[PDB]
Amino acid sequence: RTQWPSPAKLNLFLYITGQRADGYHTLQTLFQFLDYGDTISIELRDDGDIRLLTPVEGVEHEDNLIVRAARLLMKTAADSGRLPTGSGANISIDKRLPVGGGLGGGSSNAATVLVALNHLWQCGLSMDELAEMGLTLGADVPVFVRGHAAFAEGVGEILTPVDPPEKWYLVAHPGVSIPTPVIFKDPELPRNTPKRSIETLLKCEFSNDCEVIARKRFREVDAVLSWLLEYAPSRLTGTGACVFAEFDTESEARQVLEQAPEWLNGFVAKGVNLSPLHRAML
Ligand SMILES: C[C@](O)(CO)[C@H](O)COP(=O)(O)OP(=O)(O)OC[C@H]1O[C@@H](n2ccc(N)nc2=O)[C@H](O)[C@@H]1O
Ligand SMILES: Nc1ncnc2c1ncn2[C@@H]1O[C@H](COP(=O)(O)OP(=O)(O)O)[C@@H](O)[C@H]1O
Ligand SMILES: [Mg+2]
Repeated sequence: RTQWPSPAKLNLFLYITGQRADGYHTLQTLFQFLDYGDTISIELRDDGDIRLLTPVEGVEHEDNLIVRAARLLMKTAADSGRLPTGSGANISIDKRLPVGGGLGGGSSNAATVLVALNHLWQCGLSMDELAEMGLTLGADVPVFVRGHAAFAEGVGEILTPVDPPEKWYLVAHPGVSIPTPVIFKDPELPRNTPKRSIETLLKCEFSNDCEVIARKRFREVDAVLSWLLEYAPSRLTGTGACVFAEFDTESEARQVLEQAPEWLNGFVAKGVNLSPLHRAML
């Protein structure tokens, strides 16, 4: 049996620059990982099956991104003779990231399964191939597949590795579930933010174009943001509902957490420019 990290990510900033006709939004964002997330364990099968043994709450087996990732890799490899006969796996996950919470846990789960099973089945697919397969599963899957903090354009797949400061974060989950489509279809969502350079973006104040909508429509996001902004710079990540505050040291971040009311649903973790997954792969 093998164990594989599946880390969370933050959008240190997130700007919506436009929208293409397929419905998706063009953006400029800065991904960083957290040294914190799910653990996925794999045991190879020889009967060619794929079984997710640990269900994820509210997700059907065949709807689970873990299974979809594994089956997508199995089909691609077999279509091109890269799948040893009988390849399969029993997969289990210890999920720490709230489902749909905003940290991209499902996105990260798919990436880890692609990278791990590519290694275990000895499919030999390249990073570009894996990341290309990941993109069909989710716009956030490629960053996790490629394993480094990155400036992202396109829908999230045009990735330029960068090395942001690995600050400490208090990550809080408001008590509400924000479906990603709700934010992205909101008429008031900024979709005209001017496309700028990484040097302009690295100097300008970091913000999240989705925040004004999240905080306005979901009072529990506004409550959590208001509490944290009294202590440190705080922003929405992804489309929410998750919110994080930035700190320079573990002690400060943990002191604010010790004070935080339970409805923050908070934890503290350090940013990591190298994905714990790719770190464990070395
Ligand atoms: C907002 C971010 O979290 C920033 O990292 C990502 O761009 C979202 O990507 P994601 O979590 O993988 O969500 P997906 O499963 O890929 O897409 C869900 C839906 O969100 C909307 N969506 C997502 C990404 C994007 N660049 N433009 C969009 O309009 C689409 O309606 C899509 O049907
Ligand atoms: N392994 C998984 N973990 C979490 N969610 C999953 C998984 N597989 C499928 N999903 C589904 O996809 C969504 C999870 O999105 P996720 O990336 O966790 O959201 P966010 O990016 O807001 O954190 C939910 O609709 C859930 O039903
Ligand atoms: Mg997502």
